[PDB]
Amino acid sequence: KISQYACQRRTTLNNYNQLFTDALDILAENDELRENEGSCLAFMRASSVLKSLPFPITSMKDTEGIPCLGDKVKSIIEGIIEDGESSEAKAVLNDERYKSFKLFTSVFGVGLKTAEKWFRMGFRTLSKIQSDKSLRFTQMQKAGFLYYEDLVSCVNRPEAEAVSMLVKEAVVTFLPDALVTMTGGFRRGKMTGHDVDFLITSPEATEDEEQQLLHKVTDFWKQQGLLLYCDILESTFEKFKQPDALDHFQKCFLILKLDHGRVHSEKGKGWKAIRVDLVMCPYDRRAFALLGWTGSRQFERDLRRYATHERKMMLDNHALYDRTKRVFLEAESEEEIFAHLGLDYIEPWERNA
Ligand SMILES: Nc1ccn([C@H]2C[C@H](O)[C@@H](COP(=O)(O)OP(=O)(O)OP(=O)(O)O)O2)c(=O)n1
Ligand SMILES: [Zn+2]
Ligand SMILES: [Zn+2]
Ligand SMILES: [Zn+2]
Ligand SMILES: [Zn+2]
Repeated sequence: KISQYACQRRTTLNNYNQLFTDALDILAENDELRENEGSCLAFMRASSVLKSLPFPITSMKDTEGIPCLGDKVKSIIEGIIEDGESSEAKAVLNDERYKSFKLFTSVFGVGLKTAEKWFRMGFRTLSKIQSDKSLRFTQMQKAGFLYYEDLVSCVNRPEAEAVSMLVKEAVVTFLPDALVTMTGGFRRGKMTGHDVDFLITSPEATEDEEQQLLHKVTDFWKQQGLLLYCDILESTFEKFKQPDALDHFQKCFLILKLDHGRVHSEKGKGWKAIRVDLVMCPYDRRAFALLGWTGSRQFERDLRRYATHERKMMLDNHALYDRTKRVFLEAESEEEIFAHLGLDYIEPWERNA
């Protein structure tokens, strides 16, 4: 019996149902853009469960016993079985609002509000937005437009590893005992990503040393002429608060200049702009941060839902709290968090939910 929770399923990059999941992912994305959170969630859960299957769906009988497959989702599956296409997903791909929202939000610094504003002003292309003399852009959007082609090109593993070298080199200059771990999609085994994420922690650094590292590292890169964009969010983390966007570790959203000579791959300007996110956490919370920043987004949503609805526990990126025992549960590894929750350990490459 397949569980309704992604944290109780093994989801590897071996997807046998991409014909169904690509359609469900488009319908979920459109519902996100149309601010229909409920319908978005239903399509995301259905797409997630199909991604976990060890076989391709070839008839409606194959869907019997599979959870998170409502009547609307089953109608979409039935239509794809019929002629290999989703008429619903095809209509979304051709919708002018969907196309504009995908195109505008593909710019670093442009969210739902700005995309909607530009669409209602009558804009349909990035060329017409960029050349407009009345529009005002944020510093994030300026960088988003200036390095657009590099940021819309996917980051591959040789590039991610070249970025890892730069991060490690900079960090150990100021904190030589620091541990730097690549998180996100690349930690789950992905060949490509939109950015490169890292978790930084130090077993001996003080509260102030921990605070100053991201400032020292980014100033070093600014001096080297490698810092193309930088936004540092100070920590809002509270050591003794109970475990959605307001509480967080110190982090920074960057754009780094990656020289081609640093990339060791089999293969213009001689450099590429790369989106990099750095997260600094206290040493004792490193397992919770690692689990949260490894993802996938759906795996994280189901982990938190399972903890709350099944084990009356409260989980987030900073801690695990037991509401029955009225105590915070400690962990030195992800394995210990899974054991506290009563879950079999799911490897990072099996969290592609
Ligand atoms: N406020 C935030 C930001 C990020 N994350 C985590 C969970 C995600 O898996 C990942 C989200 O940022 P990304 O979209 O870069 O993660 P990926 O590396 O998985 O995305 P992609 O492969 O699409 O580049 O890190 C989080 O928990 N909370
Ligand atoms: Zn990423
Ligand atoms: Zn990121
Ligand atoms: Zn928290
Ligand atoms: Zn080489």
